[PDB]
Amino acid sequence: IIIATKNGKVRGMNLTVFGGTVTAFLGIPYAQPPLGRLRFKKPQSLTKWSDIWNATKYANSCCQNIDQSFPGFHGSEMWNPNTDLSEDCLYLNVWIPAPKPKNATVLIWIYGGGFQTGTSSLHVYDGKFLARVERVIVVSMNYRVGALGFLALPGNPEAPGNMGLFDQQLALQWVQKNIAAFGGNPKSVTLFGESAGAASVSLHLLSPGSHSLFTRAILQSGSFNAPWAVTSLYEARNRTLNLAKLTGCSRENETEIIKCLRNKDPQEILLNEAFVVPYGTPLSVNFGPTVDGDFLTDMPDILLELGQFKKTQILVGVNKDEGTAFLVYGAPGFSKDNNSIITRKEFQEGLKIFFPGVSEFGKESILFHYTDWVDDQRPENYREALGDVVGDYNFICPALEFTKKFSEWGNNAFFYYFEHRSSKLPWPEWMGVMHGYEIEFVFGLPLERRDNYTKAEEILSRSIVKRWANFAKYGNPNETNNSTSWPVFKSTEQKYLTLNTESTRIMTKLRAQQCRFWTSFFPKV
Amino acid sequence: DIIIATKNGKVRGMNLTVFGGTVTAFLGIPYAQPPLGRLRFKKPQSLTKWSDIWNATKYANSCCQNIDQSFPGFHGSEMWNPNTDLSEDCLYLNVWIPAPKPKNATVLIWIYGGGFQTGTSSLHVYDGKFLARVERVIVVSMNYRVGALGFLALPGNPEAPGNMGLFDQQLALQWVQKNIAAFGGNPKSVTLFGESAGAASVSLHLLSPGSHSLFTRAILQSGSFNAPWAVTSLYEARNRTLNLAKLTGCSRENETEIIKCLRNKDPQEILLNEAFVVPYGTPLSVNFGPTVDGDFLTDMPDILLELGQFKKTQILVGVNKDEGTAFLVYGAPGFSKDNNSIITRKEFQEGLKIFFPGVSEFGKESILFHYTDWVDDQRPENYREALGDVVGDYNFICPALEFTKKFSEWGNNAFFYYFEHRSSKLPWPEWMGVMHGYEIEFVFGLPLERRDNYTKAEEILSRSIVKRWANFAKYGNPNETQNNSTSWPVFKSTEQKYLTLNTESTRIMTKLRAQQCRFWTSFFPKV
Ligand SMILES: *[C@@H]1O[C@H](CO[C@@H]2O[C@@H](C)[C@@H](O)[C@@H](O)[C@@H]2O)[C@@H](O[C@@H]2O[C@H](CO)[C@@H](O)[C@H](O)[C@H]2NC(C)=O)[C@H](O)[C@H]1NC(C)=O
Ligand SMILES: *[C@@H]1O[C@H](CO[C@H]2O[C@@H](C)[C@@H](O)[C@@H](O)[C@@H]2O)[C@@H](O[C@@H]2O[C@H](CO)[C@@H](O)[C@H](O)[C@H]2NC(C)=O)[C@H](O)[C@H]1NC(C)=O
Ligand SMILES: *[C@H]1O[C@H](COC2O[C@@H](C)[C@@H](O)[C@@H](O)[C@@H]2O)[C@@H](O[C@@H]2O[C@H](CO)[C@@H](O)[C@H](O)[C@H]2NC(C)=O)[C@H](O)[C@H]1NC(C)=O
Ligand SMILES: CN(C[C@@H]1CCCN(Cc2ccccc2)C1)S(=O)(=O)c1ccc2ccccc2c1
Ligand SMILES: CN(C[C@@H]1CCCN(Cc2ccccc2)C1)S(=O)(=O)c1ccc2ccccc2c1
Ligand SMILES: *[C@@H]1O[C@H](CO)[C@@H](O[C@@H]2O[C@H](CO)[C@@H](O)[C@H](O)[C@H]2NC(C)=O)[C@H](O)[C@H]1NC(C)=O
Ligand SMILES: *[C@@H]1O[C@H](CO)[C@@H](O[C@@H]2O[C@H](CO)[C@@H](O)[C@H](O)[C@H]2NC(C)=O)[C@H](O)[C@H]1NC(C)=O
Ligand SMILES: *[C@@H]1O[C@H](CO)[C@@H](O[C@H]2O[C@H](CO)[C@@H](O)[C@H](O)[C@H]2NC(C)=O)[C@H](O)[C@H]1NC(C)=O
Ligand SMILES: *[C@@H]1O[C@H](CO[C@@H]2O[C@@H](C)[C@@H](O)[C@@H](O)[C@@H]2O)[C@@H](O)[C@H](O)[C@H]1NC(C)=O
Ligand SMILES: *C1O[C@H](CO)[C@@H](O)[C@H](O)[C@H]1NC(C)=O
Ligand SMILES: *[C@@H]1O[C@H](CO)[C@@H](O)[C@H](O)[C@H]1NC(C)=O
Ligand SMILES: *[C@@H]1O[C@H](CO)[C@@H](O)[C@H](O)[C@H]1NC(C)=O
Ligand SMILES: *[C@@H]1O[C@H](CO)[C@@H](O)[C@H](O)[C@H]1NC(C)=O
Ligand SMILES: *[C@@H]1O[C@H](CO)[C@@H](O)[C@H](O)[C@H]1NC(C)=O
Ligand SMILES: *[C@@H]1O[C@H](CO)[C@@H](O)[C@H](O)[C@H]1NC(C)=O
Ligand SMILES: *[C@@H]1O[C@H](CO)[C@@H](O)[C@H](O)[C@H]1NC(C)=O
Ligand SMILES: *[C@H]1O[C@H](CO)[C@@H](O)[C@H](O)[C@H]1NC(C)=O
Repeated sequence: IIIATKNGKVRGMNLTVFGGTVTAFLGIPYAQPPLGRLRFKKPQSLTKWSDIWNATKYANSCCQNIDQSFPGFHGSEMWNPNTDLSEDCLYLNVWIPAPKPKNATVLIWIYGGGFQTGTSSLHVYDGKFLARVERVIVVSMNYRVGALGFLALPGNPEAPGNMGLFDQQLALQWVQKNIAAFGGNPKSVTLFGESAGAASVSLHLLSPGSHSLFTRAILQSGSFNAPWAVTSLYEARNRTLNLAKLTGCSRENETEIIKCLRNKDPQEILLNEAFVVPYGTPLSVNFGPTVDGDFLTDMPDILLELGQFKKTQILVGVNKDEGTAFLVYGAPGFSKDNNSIITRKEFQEGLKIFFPGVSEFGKESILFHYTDWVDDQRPENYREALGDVVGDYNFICPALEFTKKFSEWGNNAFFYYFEHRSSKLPWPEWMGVMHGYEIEFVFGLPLERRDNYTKAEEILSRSIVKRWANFAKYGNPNETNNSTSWPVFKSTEQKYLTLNTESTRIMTKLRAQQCRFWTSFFPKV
Repeated sequence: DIIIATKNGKVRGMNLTVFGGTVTAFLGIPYAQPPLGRLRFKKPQSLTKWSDIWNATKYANSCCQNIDQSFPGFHGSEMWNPNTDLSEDCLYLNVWIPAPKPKNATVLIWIYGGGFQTGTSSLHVYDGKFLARVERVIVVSMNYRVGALGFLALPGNPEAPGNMGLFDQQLALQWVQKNIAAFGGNPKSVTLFGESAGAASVSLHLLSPGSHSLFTRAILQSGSFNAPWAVTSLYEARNRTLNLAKLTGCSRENETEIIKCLRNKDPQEILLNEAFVVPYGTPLSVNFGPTVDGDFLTDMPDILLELGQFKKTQILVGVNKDEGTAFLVYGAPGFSKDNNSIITRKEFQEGLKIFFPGVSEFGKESILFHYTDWVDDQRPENYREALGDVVGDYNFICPALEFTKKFSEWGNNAFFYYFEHRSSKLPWPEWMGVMHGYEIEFVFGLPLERRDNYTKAEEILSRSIVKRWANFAKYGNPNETQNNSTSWPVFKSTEQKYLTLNTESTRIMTKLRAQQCRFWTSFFPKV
């Protein structure tokens, strides 16, 4: 079937999903290909095509380095791109219930990947189950990553920074001018994302240019106040100049540096992004969002303190073991192929890798705060402490803090704590409930019963799916009789809802004792 | 009928059956006027036009060269000898195209080695049909003049200017530019690859401005221009020209009468005297090779490299594990191919005299000292392997590593490999190991042919190297697949990472033989 968009018509596909049908448009272009003289610039709006575009296959994924630490391993390769890499990559995808709705709420997914990786066409981001089961329209877009998306020379329209954020913004504009032709409501659109996708979503809360382009926001395992999320203009200029040296592109002038960089083979940009930082860590974001004076008119924390942001409802959460995924990408003694029992010395060496610039006194204080063992017998105490150090500092504690400050402006906020470990998880049991492994429950993958999930995992996925869709439609993540009511998160009581197969409780002040260190003592070492 | 219209006339080819498919082969296409008579020792003259159909259906003549007859009937030495007739009329190229015809194929151009004194593009180990068949690339190779007929030099004299063999290669590259679209090839996707003096040739095309528009990317197997054997100083070349004139009764008062005299000599009278132009030579002597001619090379190549004056593109470089052992059975005391060549410390010292004729007694002692820190004192094999490694490190491995460092410092992606697999069909004894030149049959896919008695592990290894080489040419990155494959990382002068190639495990490693090479880069030049 065909739909006419404001720049031409596109042809879709019929998908048979759970005894019904979902109509899919995969690979709609939404911007001019950022090639040649457009490399490093903001995305240019598309002009009309006379033929009919066939949105029938997923499009090219944006240029990016590939995780090849574990050749053959599903737990790492499931995140790698599954279409061809190319600078020609500004495409989005649209999934629509059948029969065609007339004012369906739209959910727009922004993937993560540390701003360096990612693509909207991963299996775990398949929006067909969401459209089928809750009658929402699901949209996802490819946006530029690494230096091709976030190389910054502040002030210069040739390489201004945040280009990948503007990609996302141009996709949200596309939805405003086209989703009605598909049966969707441009006045009921909810952004959701994970990790850098979540951080991206929260930056759309701040940027005035994005204010009118969506309604509500969902932030899975990420926010802009996380330590990895924003590069200083200082650091970004140091890194741009380092990439210039590593590629042979050091000039005396900004515009000649980018003229030279625009002539490099993409793989000569890609394969040098790793060296622009002298002391990276497994959480390094070589090229990420900056204070560009355009997307971010100021520095996000001031915008958040002063209350200069879109006022709306938010849904925010974290997983139980955010930290463990990064331990096997650098920390000594850790492996996916053994139980990774480490000593206090190895723990001290892992703190070095994750906190390279921290004084010996500060690293001792991290150690001390995380070693008040409730059972000082357990060999795996140190292995768990290091994962909790990384997870609390990089994900959990910033998410709580963001929700506190955002709520204190008269906004309904809801917070969740995801504790279910997937029965299919390819990684070892010690990594627990990992970063990224709630996504397949949010997208409804366990509802497919020919897939080796458990029954409880189907029941859990179905409620998360329902609650997310309800928050999109109504602004409150409610479910149907025998269902826990989700209370608002408020600064004083700090109530959050737990998610797991056993019992979903309501709790207060998540990990408050851990996070007191990262907010109130660590900033002073 | 199989007919392509080239800018000099029409050519007719032949169909080949490879792995249940077809490869169109044009063998023996001329690319230059035959360098006969008054054209002896001059740069190649561009071709005119013929009206017939040229039949490009057999390999052409090999250029004149002495043959290696050290081991009559020995496949090991004789597989390198020319397999077509010898003649001064030898400037022909071959083209292998995948069937069905491609529309914009990437082109790989092979430049053979052979000490700049031997070699031919028609050898069985250089057969491009497998690569065309399996990776859908066009494969071109050319014959270029070797020995004094290719590299005799009186610098600045157009009658014998130097580097003619290199201009031959260049003229063939110009042919690919002008003509290869007609065959289905993309002139804008051209990768040069070559081995030994073919690899030193490839690296010189990166330095030579006249070559810069004739290719895209470069692959260097077991050689580069900074190797000690690869380039003669301008006046050492001019001196050898006059010794050859003297050895043939062509000494004259002016250079052009010398050349006029040499031009009337029989090719064999010239070949017969090429060995004698060097006072003392090693098994790695290049009597007549590249020199600084003021045309193809406008300075000593080490200067141009250091100053960043070379083509900025991606390179793939590597070496074999036992580069040196081949040269020990060609002059060193105690070494035979027919016994296990256990030698003594005194035989080792005589070995060094053979390969380092002009080095002081202290210099030869320091080389010995650096290479005798045994892990096990006996190990009867210690001194035998030390000598092979001395020869291998100084002539191939350490210069390839140094060229890759320096080249990569100017901002392009480089990729280094260490080839460690001994061919199961290698006719040479086991003590010689992974020899010089014995990765070539794996680069061209000869193990993919199952009727040929390779192991199946060698088919998987050759299949992988073929894929990485072709992907490098197409994409500038020698990747195999995205999943289930060791990533080949860029070679950077800090970490200096390389990929090992063998049947057991391809590993990412660092600082290949740095403890050895530090001697040759930082102590031996002070000796
Ligand atoms: C190149 O070869 C042809 C002969 O080719 C044969 O015929 C071709 C048409 C084709 O079928 C090939 O596969 C065959 O091998 C030479 O031929 C001239 O014309 C006819 C062709 O059959 C032949 O009977 C004549 O005798 C040939 N002319 C002469 C003067 O002998 C052609 O000359 C060859 N080209 C060169 C440069 O030698
Ligand atoms: C995945 O591919 C491997 C190939 O092994 C490798 O290739 C190397 C060059 C390097 O890239 C390395 O990282 C990569 O793993 C297949 O391998 C092997 O399987 C054969 C049988 O088919 C055995 O004979 C080998 O011993 C075995 N080698 C190993 C495991 O190292 C493997 O079958 C394939 N698996 C899947 C699921 O695709
Ligand atoms: C250039 O090379 C000369 C080499 O001369 C030789 O005579 C040739 C015919 C040839 O057979 C070769 O084997 C001979 O070495 C250098 O001249 C040298 O000095 C003497 C002069 O005839 C000669 O007897 C020596 O044998 C030779 N030197 C050595 C070490 O063998 C000449 O010095 C070189 N340099 C220049 C600038 O000409
Ligand atoms: C280069 N990075 C590679 C990462 C290393 C660890 C994560 N894996 C993915 C992964 C594996 C297993 C389970 C879940 C996820 C790959 S990254 O570009 O992907 C990256 C960088 C910094 C980030 C900082 C904050 C959050 C995410 C980041 C991701
Ligand atoms: C006069 N040379 C004859 C050689 C001597 C040793 C090599 N064999 C060939 C051979 C045998 C076995 C395995 C591989 C190769 C014959 S040469 O002109 O061919 C020559 C000269 C100098 C070179 C310097 C660098 C590399 C190769 C050289 C070849
Ligand atoms: C900015 O970039 C420069 C360029 O690399 C970095 O410089 C190095 O700093 C380390 C100390 O960590 C020294 O060991 C090196 O010798 C320095 N190299 C050069 C060329 O100066 C610098 O650290 C970077 N700074 C920041 C804050 O990013
Ligand atoms: C090997 O890696 C290269 C990346 O360097 C891949 O290249 C892309 O390849 C596709 C062809 O399938 C092209 O359409 C894209 O335009 C290429 N883009 C870039 C930036 O190179 C290549 O596909 C990989 N091949 C394999 C077999 O994995
Ligand atoms: C074969 O591929 C080349 C690119 O490698 C095509 O050339 C295009 O890109 C060139 C970049 O070097 C530019 O010059 C042009 O944009 C374009 N060239 C043209 C239109 O002639 C080339 O056309 C391809 N030929 C085919 C597909 O037949
Ligand atoms: C679900 O499981 C099916 C059967 O297989 C497996 O479990 C173990 C024993 C291994 O053999 C493993 O390879 C299999 O997963 C699979 O055929 C099917 O593909 C699986 N589907 C998913 C989505 O995992
Ligand atoms: C939740 O959805 C909307 C928004 O509050 C409301 O109309 C509906 O009755 C609610 N249902 C439940 C079960 O809370
Ligand atoms: C699936 O296919 C057709 C193709 O035109 C599409 O129009 C429709 O949504 C589906 N067909 C039905 C429902 O009969
Ligand atoms: C568009 O899609 C239709 C679907 O069958 C296909 O037949 C047609 O060839 C396609 N054409 C273009 C230009 O995409
Ligand atoms: C929903 O869609 C209808 C479609 O006509 C529109 O009139 C209405 O304003 C939209 N807004 C809301 C809040 O439902
Ligand atoms: C930057 O340098 C180049 C070098 O010639 C020059 O042409 C250009 O005008 C310069 N631009 C500015 C803004 O200085
Ligand atoms: C786990 O594996 C890593 C890497 O193989 C190793 O360094 C570490 O010591 C191992 N630990 C245990 C407890 O086996
Ligand atoms: C050449 O190959 C083509 C394609 O396979 C084939 O149709 C034709 O018969 C062949 N011509 C010959 C062998 O003369
Ligand atoms: C083998 O090589 C030659 C044989 O001609 C000889 O000089 C050498 O001593 C022999 N070595 C042995 C038999 O170990």
